[PDB]
Amino acid sequence: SGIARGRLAEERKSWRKNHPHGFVAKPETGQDGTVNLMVWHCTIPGKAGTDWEGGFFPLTMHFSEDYPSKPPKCKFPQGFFHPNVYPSGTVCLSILNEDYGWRPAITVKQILVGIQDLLDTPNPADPAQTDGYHLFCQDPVEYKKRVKLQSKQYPA
Repeated sequence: SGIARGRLAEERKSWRKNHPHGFVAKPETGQDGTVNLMVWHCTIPGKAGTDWEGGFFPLTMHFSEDYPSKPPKCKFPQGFFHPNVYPSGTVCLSILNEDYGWRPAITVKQILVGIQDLLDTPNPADPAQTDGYHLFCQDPVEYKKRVKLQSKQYPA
């Protein structure tokens, strides 16, 4: 099946054996029922005691046949509000940078946990959207309002 699909089957097996509470990660189900190992639909829970609490944020992971030598692309929905998320939804996380961050042994769980931390602890060196980044830097009161509001968009 090739290297990528072999690794993704290992990632699936490990995830199903042991993953953090409240997270979801699985290969997408295609229209006819066939599972596609190359695109995973994941859910990252907000941490209790942060403005992300109570939210369950949908994150899609997109793998190529170049994986795991090259990183996946991770996306929240278009319009998602966060300093490090592009208007398209793409997440800017330093381990997803092929040249300046990625290591091929990093697991799906390790990626999802890194993104979870990124929610309440953004990386100020990676501005990716004007809305989220401008509020975050120098307007903490409005930023907080916006994050709390967005968590209500992602229940359950």
